[PDB]
Amino acid sequence: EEIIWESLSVDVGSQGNPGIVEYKGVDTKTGEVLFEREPIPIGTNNMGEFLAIVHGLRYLKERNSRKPIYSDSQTAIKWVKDKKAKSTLVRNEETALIWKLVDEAEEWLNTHTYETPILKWQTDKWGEIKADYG
RNA sequence: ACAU
DNA sequence: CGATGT
Ligand SMILES: [K+]
Ligand SMILES: [K+]
Ligand SMILES: [K+]
Ligand SMILES: [Mn+2]
Ligand SMILES: [Mn+2]
Repeated sequence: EEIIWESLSVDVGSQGNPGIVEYKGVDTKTGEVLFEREPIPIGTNNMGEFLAIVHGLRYLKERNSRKPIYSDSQTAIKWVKDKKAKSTLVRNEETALIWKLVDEAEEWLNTHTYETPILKWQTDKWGEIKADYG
Protein backbone atom coordinates (compact mmCIF):
# COMPACT_ATOMS: atom_id res chain seq x y z
CA GLU A 1 0.00 0.00 0.00
CA GLU A 2 2.32 2.73 1.30
CA ILE A 3 6.06 3.03 0.69
CA ILE A 4 8.05 2.63 3.90
CA TRP A 5 10.31 5.61 3.33
CA GLU A 6 12.59 4.76 6.26
CA SER A 7 14.28 1.96 4.37
CA LEU A 8 17.23 0.98 2.18
CA SER A 9 16.63 0.26 -1.53
CA VAL A 10 18.98 -1.92 -3.59
CA ASP A 11 19.36 -2.65 -7.27
CA VAL A 12 21.59 -4.37 -9.81
CA GLY A 13 22.92 -2.94 -13.02
CA SER A 14 24.50 -4.89 -15.82
CA GLN A 15 26.08 -4.71 -19.24
CA GLY A 16 24.72 -7.90 -20.72
CA ASN A 17 22.93 -10.68 -18.87
CA PRO A 18 25.06 -12.59 -18.24
CA GLY A 19 27.54 -9.74 -18.35
CA ILE A 20 29.26 -7.16 -16.17
CA VAL A 21 27.32 -6.82 -12.92
CA GLU A 22 27.30 -4.11 -10.27
CA TYR A 23 24.88 -3.14 -7.53
CA LYS A 24 24.19 -0.30 -5.14
CA GLY A 25 22.11 0.60 -2.12
CA VAL A 26 20.43 3.94 -1.53
CA ASP A 27 18.41 5.71 1.14
CA THR A 28 14.86 5.33 -0.16
CA LYS A 29 13.87 8.76 1.14
CA THR A 30 16.76 10.81 -0.26
CA GLY A 31 18.45 8.69 -2.93
CA GLU A 32 21.79 9.07 -1.17
CA VAL A 33 24.04 6.25 -2.34
CA LEU A 34 25.14 4.28 0.72
CA PHE A 35 27.15 1.52 -0.97
CA GLU A 36 28.25 0.60 -4.49
CA ARG A 37 29.90 -2.67 -5.50
CA GLU A 38 32.81 -2.56 -7.92
CA PRO A 39 31.73 -4.10 -11.24
CA ILE A 40 32.09 -7.88 -11.43
CA PRO A 41 33.17 -9.03 -14.92
CA ILE A 42 30.57 -11.81 -15.47
CA GLY A 43 27.39 -12.45 -13.49
CA THR A 44 23.64 -12.61 -13.85
CA ASN A 45 20.97 -10.10 -12.99
CA ASN A 46 19.66 -12.37 -10.23
CA MET A 47 23.05 -13.06 -8.67
CA GLY A 48 23.64 -9.30 -8.48
CA GLU A 49 20.19 -8.66 -6.99
CA PHE A 50 20.94 -11.39 -4.40
CA LEU A 51 24.37 -9.99 -3.51
CA ALA A 52 22.84 -6.53 -3.18
CA ILE A 53 20.25 -7.68 -0.63
CA VAL A 54 22.81 -9.61 1.39
CA HIS A 55 25.17 -6.65 1.36
CA GLY A 56 22.29 -4.49 2.58
CA LEU A 57 21.66 -6.93 5.42
CA ARG A 58 25.32 -6.79 6.45
CA TYR A 59 25.47 -3.00 6.07
CA LEU A 60 22.41 -2.45 8.28
CA LYS A 61 23.48 -5.02 10.89
CA GLU A 62 26.91 -3.41 11.22
CA ARG A 63 25.20 -0.04 11.83
CA ASN A 64 22.59 -1.39 14.27
CA SER A 65 19.80 -0.27 11.92
CA ARG A 66 16.40 -1.95 11.87
CA LYS A 67 15.37 -0.39 8.55
CA PRO A 68 13.81 -2.74 5.98
CA ILE A 69 15.31 -3.43 2.57
CA TYR A 70 13.41 -2.97 -0.70
CA SER A 71 14.30 -5.00 -3.78
CA ASP A 72 12.30 -5.34 -6.99
CA SER A 73 13.53 -8.92 -7.56
CA GLN A 74 11.04 -11.65 -6.70
CA THR A 75 13.88 -14.09 -7.40
CA ALA A 76 16.51 -12.54 -5.13
CA ILE A 77 14.03 -12.03 -2.28
CA LYS A 78 13.23 -15.74 -2.38
CA TRP A 79 16.90 -16.76 -2.63
CA VAL A 80 17.67 -14.71 0.50
CA LYS A 81 14.69 -16.24 2.35
CA ASP A 82 15.93 -19.71 1.36
CA LYS A 83 19.58 -18.80 2.06
CA LYS A 84 20.30 -20.37 -1.34
CA ALA A 85 20.91 -18.69 -4.72
CA LYS A 86 19.60 -21.16 -7.30
CA SER A 87 21.45 -19.59 -10.23
CA THR A 88 21.83 -21.42 -13.57
CA LEU A 89 25.10 -19.66 -14.43
CA VAL A 90 27.87 -22.05 -15.48
CA ARG A 91 30.73 -22.39 -13.00
CA ASN A 92 33.99 -21.79 -14.87
CA GLU A 93 37.11 -19.62 -14.73
CA GLU A 94 35.37 -16.50 -16.00
CA THR A 95 32.44 -16.89 -13.56
CA ALA A 96 34.62 -17.89 -10.58
CA LEU A 97 34.50 -14.43 -8.97
CA ILE A 98 30.71 -14.00 -8.94
CA TRP A 99 30.27 -17.57 -7.73
CA LYS A 100 32.77 -16.98 -4.90
CA LEU A 101 30.84 -13.90 -3.79
CA VAL A 102 27.52 -15.77 -4.01
CA ASP A 103 28.90 -18.71 -2.03
CA GLU A 104 30.28 -16.31 0.59
CA ALA A 105 26.93 -14.49 0.81
CA GLU A 106 25.11 -17.77 1.44
CA GLU A 107 27.73 -18.62 4.05
CA TRP A 108 27.15 -15.30 5.82
CA LEU A 109 23.41 -15.90 5.86
CA ASN A 110 23.98 -19.36 7.40
CA THR A 111 26.15 -17.96 10.24
CA HIS A 112 24.38 -14.68 11.18
CA THR A 113 20.96 -13.53 12.27
CA TYR A 114 18.88 -10.52 11.29
CA GLU A 115 15.34 -9.24 11.74
CA THR A 116 15.53 -6.95 8.68
CA PRO A 117 12.27 -7.15 6.71
CA ILE A 118 12.97 -7.77 3.04
CA LEU A 119 10.20 -6.12 1.07
CA LYS A 120 9.09 -6.22 -2.56
CA TRP A 121 9.32 -2.85 -4.24
CA GLN A 122 5.98 -2.55 -6.10
CA THR A 123 7.24 -1.17 -9.41
CA ASP A 124 3.81 -1.32 -11.08
CA LYS A 125 2.42 1.04 -8.42
CA TRP A 126 5.44 3.16 -7.46
CA GLY A 127 7.71 3.40 -10.50
CA GLU A 128 11.33 2.35 -10.68
CA ILE A 129 13.13 1.54 -7.46
CA LYS A 130 15.24 4.44 -6.17
CA ALA A 131 18.48 2.45 -6.61
CA ASP A 132 17.80 1.84 -10.31
CA TYR A 133 20.68 2.46 -12.70
CA GLY A 134 18.55 3.91 -15.53
C1' A B 1 1.90 -15.72 -15.97
C1' C B 2 4.73 -13.12 -12.86
C1' A B 3 9.25 -10.60 -11.22
C1' U B 4 13.60 -8.75 -13.34
C1' DC C 1 14.91 -8.73 -29.81
C1' DG C 2 18.00 -11.41 -26.16
C1' DA C 3 18.75 -13.40 -21.08
C1' DT C 4 17.76 -14.70 -15.73
C1' DG C 5 14.52 -16.57 -12.62
C1' DT C 6 9.78 -18.65 -9.63
K1 LIG D 1 18.56 0.48 -15.41
K1 LIG E 1 12.38 -3.42 -12.57
K1 LIG F 1 10.87 -15.84 -19.31
MN1 LIG G 1 16.25 -4.57 -9.95
MN1 LIG H 1 17.02 -1.45 -12.09
